[PDB]
Amino acid sequence: VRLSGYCWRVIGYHVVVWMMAGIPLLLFRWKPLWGVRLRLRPLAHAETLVIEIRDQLFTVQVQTEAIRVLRYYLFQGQRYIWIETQQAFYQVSLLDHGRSCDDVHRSRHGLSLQDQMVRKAIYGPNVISIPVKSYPQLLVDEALNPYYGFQAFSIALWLADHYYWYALCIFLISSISICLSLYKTRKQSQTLRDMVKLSMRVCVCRPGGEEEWVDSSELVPGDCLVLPQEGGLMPCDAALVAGECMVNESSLTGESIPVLKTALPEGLGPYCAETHRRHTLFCGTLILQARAYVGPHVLAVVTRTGFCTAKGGLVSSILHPKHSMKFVAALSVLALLGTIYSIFILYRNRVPLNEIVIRALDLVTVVVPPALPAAMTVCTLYAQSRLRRQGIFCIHPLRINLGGKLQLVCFDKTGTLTEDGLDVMGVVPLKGQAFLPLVPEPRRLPVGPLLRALATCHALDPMDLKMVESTGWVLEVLAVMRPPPVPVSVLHRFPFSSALQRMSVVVAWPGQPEAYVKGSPELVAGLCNPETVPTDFAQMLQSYTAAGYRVVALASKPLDTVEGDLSLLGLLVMRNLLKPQTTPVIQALRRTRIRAVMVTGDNLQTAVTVARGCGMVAPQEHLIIVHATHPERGQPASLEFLPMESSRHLALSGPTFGIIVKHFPKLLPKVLVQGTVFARMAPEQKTELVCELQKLQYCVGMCGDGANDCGALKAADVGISLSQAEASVVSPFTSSMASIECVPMVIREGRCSLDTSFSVFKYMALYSLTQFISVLILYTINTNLGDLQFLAIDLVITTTVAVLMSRTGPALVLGRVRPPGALLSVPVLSSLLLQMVLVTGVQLGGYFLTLAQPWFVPLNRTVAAPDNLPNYENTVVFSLSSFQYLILAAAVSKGAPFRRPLYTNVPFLVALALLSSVLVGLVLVPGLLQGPLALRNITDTGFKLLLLGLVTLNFVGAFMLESVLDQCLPACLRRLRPKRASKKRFKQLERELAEQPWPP
Ligand SMILES: CCCCCCCC(=O)OC[C@H](COP(=O)(O)O[C@@H]1[C@H](O)[C@H](OP(=O)(O)O)[C@H](O)[C@H](OP(=O)(O)O)[C@H]1O)OC(=O)CCCCCCC
Ligand SMILES: CC(C)CCC[C@@H](C)[C@H]1CC[C@H]2[C@@H]3CC=C4C[C@@H](OC(=O)CCC(=O)O)CC[C@]4(C)[C@H]3CC[C@]12C
Ligand SMILES: CC(C)CCC[C@@H](C)[C@H]1CC[C@H]2[C@@H]3CC=C4C[C@@H](OC(=O)CCC(=O)O)CC[C@]4(C)[C@H]3CC[C@]12C
Ligand SMILES: CC(C)CCC[C@@H](C)[C@H]1CC[C@H]2[C@@H]3CC=C4C[C@@H](OC(=O)CCC(=O)O)CC[C@]4(C)[C@H]3CC[C@]12C
Ligand SMILES: CCCCCCCCCCCCO[C@@H]1O[C@H](CO)[C@@H](O[C@H]2O[C@H](CO)[C@@H](O)[C@H](O)[C@H]2O)[C@H](O)[C@H]1O
Ligand SMILES: CC(C)CCC[C@@H](C)[C@H]1CC[C@H]2[C@@H]3CC=C4C[C@@H](O)CC[C@]4(C)[C@H]3CC[C@]12C
Ligand SMILES: CC(C)CCC[C@@H](C)[C@H]1CC[C@H]2[C@@H]3CC=C4C[C@@H](O)CC[C@]4(C)[C@H]3CC[C@]12C
Ligand SMILES: CC(C)CCC[C@@H](C)[C@H]1CC[C@H]2[C@@H]3CC=C4C[C@@H](O)CC[C@]4(C)[C@H]3CC[C@]12C
Ligand SMILES: CC(C)CCC[C@@H](C)[C@H]1CC[C@H]2[C@@H]3CC=C4C[C@@H](O)CC[C@]4(C)[C@H]3CC[C@]12C
Ligand SMILES: *[C@@H]1O[C@H](CO)[C@@H](O)[C@H](O)[C@H]1NC(C)=O
Ligand SMILES: CCCCCCCCCCCCCC
Ligand SMILES: [NH3+]CCC[NH2+]CCCC[NH2+]CCC[NH3+]
Ligand SMILES: CCCCCCCCCCCC
Ligand SMILES: CCCCCCCCCC
Ligand SMILES: CCCCCCCCCC
Ligand SMILES: CCCCCCCCCC
Ligand SMILES: CCCCCCCCCC
Ligand SMILES: CCCCCCCCCC
Ligand SMILES: CCCCCCCCCC
Ligand SMILES: CCCCCCCCCC
Ligand SMILES: CCCCCCCCCC
Ligand code: BEF
Ligand SMILES: [Mg+2]
Repeated sequence: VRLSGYCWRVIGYHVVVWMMAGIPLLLFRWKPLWGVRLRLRPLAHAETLVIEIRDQLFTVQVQTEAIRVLRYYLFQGQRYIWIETQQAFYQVSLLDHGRSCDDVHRSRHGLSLQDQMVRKAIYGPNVISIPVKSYPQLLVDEALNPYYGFQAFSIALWLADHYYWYALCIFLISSISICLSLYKTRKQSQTLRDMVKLSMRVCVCRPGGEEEWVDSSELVPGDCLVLPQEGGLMPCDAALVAGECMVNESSLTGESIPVLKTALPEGLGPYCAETHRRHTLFCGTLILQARAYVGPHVLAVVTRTGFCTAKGGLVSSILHPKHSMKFVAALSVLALLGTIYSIFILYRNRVPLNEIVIRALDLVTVVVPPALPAAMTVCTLYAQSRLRRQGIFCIHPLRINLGGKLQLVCFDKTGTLTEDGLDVMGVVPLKGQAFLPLVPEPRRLPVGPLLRALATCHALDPMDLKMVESTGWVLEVLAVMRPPPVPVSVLHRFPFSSALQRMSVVVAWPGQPEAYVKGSPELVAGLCNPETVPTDFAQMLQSYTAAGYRVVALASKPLDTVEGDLSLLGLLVMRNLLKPQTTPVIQALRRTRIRAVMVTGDNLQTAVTVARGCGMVAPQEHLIIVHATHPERGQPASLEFLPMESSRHLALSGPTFGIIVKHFPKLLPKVLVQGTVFARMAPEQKTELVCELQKLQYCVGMCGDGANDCGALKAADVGISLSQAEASVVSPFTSSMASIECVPMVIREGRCSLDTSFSVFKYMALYSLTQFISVLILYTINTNLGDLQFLAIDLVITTTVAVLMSRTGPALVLGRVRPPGALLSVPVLSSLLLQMVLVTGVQLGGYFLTLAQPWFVPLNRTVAAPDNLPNYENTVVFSLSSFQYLILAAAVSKGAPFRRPLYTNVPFLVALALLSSVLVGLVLVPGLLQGPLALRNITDTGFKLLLLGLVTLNFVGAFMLESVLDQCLPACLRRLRPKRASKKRFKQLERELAEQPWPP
């Protein structure tokens, strides 16, 4: 957390940095401080560049501006300013901490223009600027990968060794990949910048009157907005100081229900907005309307701006957040050994120094394939095209591999698991003091008062629209309804009073005038006569509200004068229905041991009811709600466990999650291990939960749809967006169709990308290593393959097999078993080692067998490697190795259970057959392609048949070796060291809870 400030030397550093030619790696290595120490020229008060460790290192420039002196710097989107009173930097977001509500009210009048200028210079513009970088900036930042440097070095060596064609191919691949990467990264950054941009004309009063109009960018905390009478997005965070408003906070909570925000209660005591959330207007939330009732207009004082806002925090978290495939020790040591052996034998076989250097360096490129990442990404490109053919669109194909090893999925409730809106579940008529049975659809009912009220009473508001749609009375005196009977026209109406949640309408028909009142249950029931209102109004209503539903009371009277003498006609119940495809998908995931979690901004009751309905909680499984009371400061916070109607499941609330994180760090892992519902979660709390679960060694994905769950999608390993706007920006994946079915197929696709990649990896390793071995053999006798032979091994065979072995698709089903995750696993290493023992055996045996012939004559070693050809050793070794490459490519690839069977991809098998056909033609057919490829045309037929038999033996041996390894290695692994006790943190916690269940 500590920091320091570093006050000619740049010229020396630039020369030294450029002269070293490798110090950039050392600077980019563990020790970068020296690189900054020399350049920065190492007080806090007097500095021009600051460095801070987060205990980690980060460097920032101490920006400055003139107002009468200011020194400030940005970090993670948060501004800090230097203060001379304490001679130190302070975060601007805490400049006015714990303002009293009366102090806020004292700013009822706006902010003076001079004070506006100085305060803008302090806080800065109200915009959230995304620092989009230029193309060279992106190149130096996100394309400094050392593999690209190695590829460039290998290319340069190959042009220095006359191997032009493959070097050109690798250069084209790397350049195109780099260009596409930079382009898409820039496009993503630009789109994010567009998404967060906001522009409005906002009114601000002044103490000199004449309330001016300014841009959203000019607002600073302390002036007050005159909220528009109609509505619109909120430019920043603010506190209502005069009037009431109805807001649509779907951006924070994910629900579109109107929310009432009243004025701030004037008085002493600090204003925090954690407890005054009901009196604060947040940035981005849409204002449905603003009614003053006092004074000329609604006034709301600004409190936060820019990154300080909730949207600011979310975007800041978004901006500021296999792996074992890059093992280093074995390859480095092997390359070193092979190199020193090459120099030893080469100096034993006298050849020029430059040739020795070129050969020894080229052996390194033989060892490490420069085409490996392209081979890795071919299958991900296949998977991306496959997904895009069925809706899901991806931006980072290499991310698809993470889908294979996914084991935990979080789901938003509204819009994702349930419809993005409420729907009529049914109406509950009551004749006397007893409710009649719930009616599924209100259309089939008599023409009594209840149906008339169901058809007429409305403000015509998605809710009334759904009501009118369900009742079916088509519109055609403020209206005339047609029953699909009698025509009921609306004779008079009244506005829906925001304070008293009533809406009354008086109607009449050709057949007395009658009033119908729609409102909240308890208040309207209180308006009604207790004679008709039943005894059990509290329980018939708690049965629905506790079950996540929202009830509305209908009252009536045959005609304040209107909503007086009333009798209840029924109750209309609304419900957020599960989408038709969520239960099958959820149960499909559950039967494969992929844990599903709900992370909602809704209340807990709706969350738990939906969780039970969709199958996340089986009917026989327990469920417990953990509640954490806030610390009173006399006694600490303490947890209380509440069971419900009755694998254990825990339903955690929103504030209680933060309480457990802050005051119970030790028990948080236990709760996270077996927690399934997280309700009333803030947009940052979703990201926090995702981060903690990832800290528990999980591979978490999320399928959010709304704006609130955008940071979580960015933080998740595999994020999926069901909305084509406001959330596709951050999500790696986006599905045009909006339901949970996108989740499983992606997982299936991911497994292919995680499985095929493994096979591809193995082949590449083998391709390199066997080639290395062959080179060594020839290097042992002052000979080399040949340029055309090298191209015919590197260009055609590798590219053909690598691309054609990636065509295979998934197996149409989700098994309970994940594919292997770590490339350095025992099975991978054992398979590679055994295959190479076989390959080395065949090559050395062939070499030692071809020497015992009457017709063999050794090459003369007085001549260089390429001028020794055509040559017996070269042709024999090339003939064996060329078949070996195809054998390895065929044996390495797999089929079920993660991919389709290996015999489906007819193109791959046909390619193998054709390549083997041309190779056997080269071995047998004399002098047809042996001009280009310097082969010596073995004349003895028996030896050629023996070579064919030997390579056939290698073929069958390799396939049988792979089969027996796959079908008998798990048994050996289990029988050795049976105390497995898997090292993953969540598995360890699961076992610990299994022995001793934490909730007693
Ligand atoms: C020289 C370098 C060699 C590297 C060796 C590789 C490392 C090594 O040993 O794996 C541990 C193995 C098993 O390791 P291995 O099976 O290869 O992989 C492990 C488990 O499979 C674990 O399984 P779960 O219970 O399902 O988690 C989990 O999946 C992790 O793999 P993941 O990437 O798929 O998540 C690993 O923790 O444990 C023994 O089976 C005893 C025999 C070990 C013999 C040790 C001799 C060295
Ligand atoms: C693996 C090895 C061979 C690395 C090869 C890297 C190349 C792919 C780099 C080297 C120089 C780069 C170019 C350097 C400069 C520009 C100028 C740039 O145009 C501008 O000058 C404006 C850029 C801006 O304002 O952001 C467009 C990209 C381009 C062609 C770059 C594209 C990518 C190039 C060709
Ligand atoms: C000459 C050297 C440098 C080798 C270059 C090999 C390329 C010619 C390969 C590499 C990536 C391949 C592509 C990888 C993925 C696909 C997706 C694939 O899409 C599907 O067939 C599935 C979608 C569907 O059918 O639903 C079509 C072929 C294509 C474009 C491949 C065509 C051939 C490409 C361009
Ligand atoms: C000097 C001599 C060695 C000439 C070598 C010419 C190469 C540039 C040719 C030979 C074989 C060709 C490959 C043969 C087959 C394919 C399969 C082809 O497959 C697909 O297009 C996708 C198939 C699918 O998606 O189902 C992609 C190009 C590729 C790798 C070809 C790219 C160009 C290659 C490497
Ligand atoms: C041996 C056979 C050789 C096969 C040759 C033919 C295949 C050539 C494919 C080259 C890869 C092109 O594909 C491009 O690769 C780069 C990195 O590799 C990916 O880049 C990836 O990482 C970068 C960051 O490093 C991310 O910003 C980007 O989102 C992500 O996808 C591009 O998203 C992918 O589109
Ligand atoms: C044994 C002797 C003769 C070999 C000497 C060759 C050296 C210089 C080669 C081998 C591998 C090469 C490096 C591989 C990785 C990196 C990191 C990259 O970000 C910059 C280039 C750089 C630094 C390469 C260039 C130089 C390099 C270090
Ligand atoms: C001169 C000496 C080093 C012999 C030559 C061996 C070189 C080529 C070896 C030694 C260590 C190796 C590097 C070790 C680490 C990584 C990280 C990985 O994510 C990309 C490949 C990369 C960058 C390797 C490429 C090959 C490498 C540079
Ligand atoms: C002719 C010799 C030098 C070989 C050059 C091959 C060229 C044509 C190769 C090199 C890299 C290749 C591209 C690499 C990746 C992609 C992205 C994929 O989503 C569609 C195909 C596409 C766009 C490829 C088209 C063909 C391509 C441009
Ligand atoms: C061209 C001449 C030499 C024939 C060579 C064909 C070889 C390379 C290929 C073509 C068809 C392939 C087989 C196709 C079907 C199956 C069943 C399945 O479990 C995968 C392996 C297996 C058993 C394959 C093994 C390798 C195979 C035999
Ligand atoms: C190998 O070297 C020479 C030329 O370098 C070549 O002509 C001849 O075949 C071989 N030398 C002998 C003595 O056979
Ligand atoms: C199976 C791979 C066969 C490779 C064929 C090589 C053909 C080279 C063309 C001829 C170039 C040299 C003629 C002077
Ligand atoms: N797989 C990368 C190895 C490439 N080896 C190519 C060696 C080319 C030899 N050229 C010798 C030039 C003789 N005039
Ligand atoms: C683009 C792939 C290379 C094809 C052209 C080169 C053919 C080999 C020429 C060998 C000359 C000795
Ligand atoms: C951290 C990535 C770079 C590691 C390179 C290892 C040293 C190579 C020889 C200098
Ligand atoms: C010839 C190099 C360009 C190949 C096409 C690049 C990507 C096209 C995306 C539609
Ligand atoms: C320099 C060749 C550029 C090819 C990629 C341009 C983008 C294609 C549309 C995504
Ligand atoms: C070299 C031309 C042949 C490439 C294969 C064509 C596609 C067949 C599988 C659909
Ligand atoms: C040359 C390798 C490709 C051959 C493909 C044959 C067509 C298969 C689809 C029926
Ligand atoms: C001794 C004559 C050669 C014997 C060859 C036996 C192997 C035939 C399988 C191709
Ligand atoms: C896939 C390796 C194929 C080896 C073929 C063996 C020769 C058979 C024809 C005599
Ligand atoms: C289940 C299919 C098993 C395939 C193994 C490979 C057989 C090779 C015969 C030579
Ligand atoms: F719409 Be979710 F419940 F945040
Ligand atoms: Mg939602």
